[PDB]
Amino acid sequence: MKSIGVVRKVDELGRIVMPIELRRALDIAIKDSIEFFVDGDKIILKKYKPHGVC
Amino acid sequence: MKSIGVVRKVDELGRIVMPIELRRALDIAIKDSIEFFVDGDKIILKKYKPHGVC
Repeated sequence: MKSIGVVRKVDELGRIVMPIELRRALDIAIKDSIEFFVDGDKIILKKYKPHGVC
Repeated sequence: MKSIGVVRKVDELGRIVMPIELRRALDIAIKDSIEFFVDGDKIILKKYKPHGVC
């Protein structure tokens, strides 16, 4: 349980379902963009257009 | 372009493809578990078993 409190299960490759809350968080309309940043063990998802830490 | 440097496009609902590097960062084999935490505009993914910040 977290802020979103949702855990996903990798398909088989690594594909999972990100929440509308992620689409809402960033800017995602139907595909838009989500680029990830790895931190220690964790993964950081953010849209491409909004330049953040990289 | 970031640590992983990979950006995804949502399918339609919110599903995208997370990298092997995510399975490797955490501890995902084929499905395992990835729970996300939303922070400001961004999303924070980590395995369920290892209880980090929540």
